[PDB]
Amino acid sequence: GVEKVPKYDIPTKKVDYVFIELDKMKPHEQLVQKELEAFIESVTGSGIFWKPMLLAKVPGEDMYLIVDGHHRWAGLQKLGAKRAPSVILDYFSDDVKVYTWYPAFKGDLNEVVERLKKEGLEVIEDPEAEEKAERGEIAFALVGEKSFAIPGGLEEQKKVSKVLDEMSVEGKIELIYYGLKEDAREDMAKGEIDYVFIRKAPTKEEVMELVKRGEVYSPKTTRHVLPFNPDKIDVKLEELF
Ligand SMILES: Nc1ncnc2c1ncn2[C@@H]1O[C@H](COP(=O)(O)O)[C@@H](O)[C@H]1O
Repeated sequence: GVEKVPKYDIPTKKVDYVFIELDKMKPHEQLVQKELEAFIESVTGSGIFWKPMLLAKVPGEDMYLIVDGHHRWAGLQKLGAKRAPSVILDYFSDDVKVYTWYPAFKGDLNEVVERLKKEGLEVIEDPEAEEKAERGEIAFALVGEKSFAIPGGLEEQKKVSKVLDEMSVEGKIELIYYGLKEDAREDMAKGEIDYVFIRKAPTKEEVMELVKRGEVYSPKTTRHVLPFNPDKIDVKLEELF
């Protein structure tokens, strides 16, 4: 899937990194196999690791939440590496926000209404669907020409994501992940998109809770807006083993 986000000015800041052991880092999303493979291919190609992990200390545990860096972490593990350069964030600062992504596609709601129904889901026509989704009462609202409620919670969200990640890689839909619901609705009006999937965004406390339960969200659940991007770093891959 293709990210499609606004032009946020987020400043680069020169924040030093520290090496943290990979087995002390906890993911909060399922991995995308394509992203993992691409990182492995890139890092082995140059032998430079230039983009630190962004981490948050798990309260009460000798562990860190991966805020940004799931595929770097997993890819380094698969290569046999032991650590990664990391920037530790003040995650519960008001300066850090968490939003979600809005999976939107161009296509027909037929190979998708039925192919979600094959994974085991319901799709009830409901004018209040988006309203219910945003209060966190259903798994997804599905909005385009009509409005549909997809009942459930996390297990159901993972099924909706699953279908789409497969069909994207398969190439029967064009899957864009919108940073903003309203941008999807613009591109929808223009005809470039047909439907959008709307769930309530997780809170920071929920992300931390999920991690402490040893659980993960589906891909593209969190969209963290951070007060800075760390400047690039000069770490050799050989330093990570
Ligand atoms: N040589 C490299 N060192 C560090 N990060 C990289 C390298 N090549 C690609 N990346 C990043 O690896 C990330 C893999 O996804 P994630 O770790 O989930 O953000 C992407 O954000 C890429 O920008």
